[PDB]
Amino acid sequence: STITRPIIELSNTFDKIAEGNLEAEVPHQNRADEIGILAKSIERLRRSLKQLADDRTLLMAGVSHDLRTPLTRIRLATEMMSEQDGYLAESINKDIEECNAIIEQFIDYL
Amino acid sequence: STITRPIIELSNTFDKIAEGNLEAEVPHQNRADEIGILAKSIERLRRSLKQLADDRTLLMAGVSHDLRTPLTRIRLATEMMSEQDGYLAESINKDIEECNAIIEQFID
Repeated sequence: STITRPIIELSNTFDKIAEGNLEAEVPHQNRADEIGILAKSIERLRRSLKQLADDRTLLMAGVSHDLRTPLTRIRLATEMMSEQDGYLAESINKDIEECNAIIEQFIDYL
Repeated sequence: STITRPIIELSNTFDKIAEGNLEAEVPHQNRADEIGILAKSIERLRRSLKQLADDRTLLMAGVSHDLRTPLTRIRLATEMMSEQDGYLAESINKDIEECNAIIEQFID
């Protein structure tokens, strides 16, 4: 059948996938020639990359809350400290705030 | 046709990359036709995947580094807590350990 046009369409599509559009539609998947073989392989790569990305992102979504929990616990603990140790309690609170800043300004974006 | 083999071979290349094999050599880069363009793009992706992996490694390392400083200040601070606040120092130390655990499981 036709060769150069489907090859170009698959190349353009692949460019879209490679640069991060993992939702790009792969054409020519049903072809009974080598163009079809290529298209199926490209679709498999697309699905592979999408799987990687989704797994990683799901994992990432848990990190902020998972750090925030023990940090919050530290705060609760300082709130129980002896009134003689207001200084230490406050110092620790400032460190906690630094950690939270790292979570909000950076980790939340991962 | 004469380009059937190069196309099938590139399909094999795509399949190797999809399987996580980023070390396999991409063939047919040394041509100036459409096949060559595709092959070059595939190679660029392979290299990019490797680079991005490394970049992520260093990224997470940096995150761990940034947290370790204030976390360490807190850990050292607990040593100055009073005897009657010992249960609190222990609780906070355990919290810090939990943070660290989350971080390292994140690293891994």
